Amino acid sequence: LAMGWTNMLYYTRGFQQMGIYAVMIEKMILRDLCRFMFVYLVFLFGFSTAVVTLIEDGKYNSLYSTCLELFKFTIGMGDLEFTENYDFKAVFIILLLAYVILTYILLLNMLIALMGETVNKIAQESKNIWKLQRAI
Amino acid sequence: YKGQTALHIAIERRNMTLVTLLVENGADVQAAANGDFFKKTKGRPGFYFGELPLSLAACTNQLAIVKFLLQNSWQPADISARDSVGNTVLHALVEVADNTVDNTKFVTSMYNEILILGAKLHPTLKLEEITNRKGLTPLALAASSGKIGVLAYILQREIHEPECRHLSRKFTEWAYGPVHSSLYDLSCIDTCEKNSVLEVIAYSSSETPNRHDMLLVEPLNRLLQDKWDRFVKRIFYFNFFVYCLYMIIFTAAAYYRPVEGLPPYKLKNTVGDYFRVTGEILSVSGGVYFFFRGIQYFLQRRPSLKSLFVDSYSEILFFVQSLFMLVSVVLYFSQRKEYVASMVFSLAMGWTNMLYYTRGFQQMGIYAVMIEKMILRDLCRFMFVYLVFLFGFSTAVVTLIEDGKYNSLYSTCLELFKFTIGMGDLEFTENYDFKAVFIILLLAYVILTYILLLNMLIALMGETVNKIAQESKNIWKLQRAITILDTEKSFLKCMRKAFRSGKLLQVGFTPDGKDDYRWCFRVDEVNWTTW
Amino acid sequence: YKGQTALHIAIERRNMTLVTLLVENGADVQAAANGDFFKKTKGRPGFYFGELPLSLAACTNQLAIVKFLLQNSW
Repeated sequence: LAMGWTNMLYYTRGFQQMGIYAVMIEKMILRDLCRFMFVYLVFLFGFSTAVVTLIEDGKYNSLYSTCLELFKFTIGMGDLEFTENYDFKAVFIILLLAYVILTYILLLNMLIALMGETVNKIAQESKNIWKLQRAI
Repeated sequence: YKGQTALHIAIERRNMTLVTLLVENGADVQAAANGDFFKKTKGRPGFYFGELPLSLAACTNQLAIVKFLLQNSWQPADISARDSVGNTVLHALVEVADNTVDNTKFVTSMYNEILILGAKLHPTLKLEEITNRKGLTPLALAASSGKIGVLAYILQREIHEPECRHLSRKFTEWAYGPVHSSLYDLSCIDTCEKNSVLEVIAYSSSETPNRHDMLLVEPLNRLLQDKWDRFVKRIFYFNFFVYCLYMIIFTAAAYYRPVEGLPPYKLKNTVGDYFRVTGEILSVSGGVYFFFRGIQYFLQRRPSLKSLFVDSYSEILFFVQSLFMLVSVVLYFSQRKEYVASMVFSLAMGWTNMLYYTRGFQQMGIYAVMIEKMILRDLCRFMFVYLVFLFGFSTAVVTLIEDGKYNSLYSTCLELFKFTIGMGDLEFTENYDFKAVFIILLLAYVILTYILLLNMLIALMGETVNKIAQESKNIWKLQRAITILDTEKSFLKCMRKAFRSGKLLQVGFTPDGKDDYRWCFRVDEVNWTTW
Repeated sequence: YKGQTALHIAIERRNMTLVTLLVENGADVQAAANGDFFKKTKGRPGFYFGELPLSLAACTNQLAIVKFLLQNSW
């Protein structure tokens, strides 16, 4: 059901503006989202493993839970205090702050800038791709 | 000034009559002006030219005067002369160039003319292997000094001159119509065992004006790509896989660390415990390996203690990971719990060091270079300003708060920081008086940091992206070149195998009856225009 | 290479005299150079032109030579 609903974009061809917009979306998902996802996933897995290792025992003593909790930061929902079951609170807070600075502050903003450049660069190519799609 | 002799002044004055009038009656022509005004240094800015009358005439672009050499009523003007630093005329020419347009143009033209005349007068002499006190050939000096224009000139030299064309460096083999194949000499570029253009450029200090743009010259780029595709691609992929496997084992070992207290911990006779301990051993061994590798790099390269913390971030990061691992082991055997903290620090650093291998894939390598530049410039500036703002307003707020949980600098600073990540509260406490002041302070802080500075950070990064495309690509190319050079010097699987290029007899005959082989390198080219 | 005939070389050399000297006395003009150097593929980069003397002259942009077609002693 979800795949079918999201496949409604296919028909956006046949309307020049929305067709070009859909082509923009393709190109973005192909290049920028891919690169950012690779780097960000490496970062997230690394820091998540470190954090779970630090945690002594409790609800968040599993890789899945800690990974989800670290990911919650990316969507503006981080906690910075989601657990206390550990020692050496300084290390925990240092790790969380480093992860925040590296991913949220830097990489997301970089994603916005790279997309902006991409938009600035692929106007004519997007229009031509839309024309080819309509021809097909 | 110490050698402003009559002929010196005449040449500096650029007159064709006084020079000749001195030439007659045998004016001395081997005087060296070692005056402090004639040396190289910023103090009392003078004009270094080579210290010899021939060199001076050359630096002044006096071709007309030149060709006075090897005449009568005259004294020797050996092209193989040497000053107090051993520089020849060619060395002076490379020194004077400043990578401008006209300067390049003239300097290359002269350099040529002197080459041809020297070949004519003494065909049995070999200029370009002459070396100075530093032992650097003029090509080597240019490579190590930042003069891109001359590098491009020499490396693409052509002299279609019937009797002494052998000095040329670029050759054309066959033209079966519109497509023809050319040869580029490799001698003293990839393998010299004393000084090679590639090794010099790669390991050149950070102060070189054009270290990045040097590799864009034709021959160098083709050679690096060729070596890559030949063997470095596979060697690098193998190294990447090994590092990934080591990281996986380290993570697995750390994850299952026992929780009993006061290490070291007794080894129960079990399969799982056995796997944990062997994984530990593997991880510690990898840490030792990286530590020794970093030590070897530090001793072999011998950084000048300034570029040490300014270049080679990757070496520093790997060495720091090794240090954390080793300290973790030391504590683990010292009966302390902090080995866990050291272990997690090392684990996170190692995982985030996986970006290093993103070189070897053009797109991701350029992306990593973008990330570097951003962290270096934009993140730094924003962090400084934002930290000043945050500390100021945090101190003000904590002062305002009367007493309670948030009556400490750390807690209030954390609470104010929570705003930056879209988690602010605006009501996290009420223990105070004068709520208007509190809300005013919080609103001012929000407006100044969240609304303004973050958005400004996005805009500045956008500008940076728009500005550093080509530089990022060039930096990635340099990184890959350094990787190729290390790998080749590593003897990991080479052992002088994995050869470099093909050999040919290109001249047919040198000026002497003997022939020669010049270790050439082929690159086919096709052109329609210019039949 | 398999068909580097005299006229082939002359055309590749782009001279108006050798071509005519071969044209007289009826030089053959339907030779196909199926040499591996004259085929299409990356290995041993050569120059594919069509494999025929007319095609070769065309790929070389020799209009002057062209229009030699449909003449005598030919």
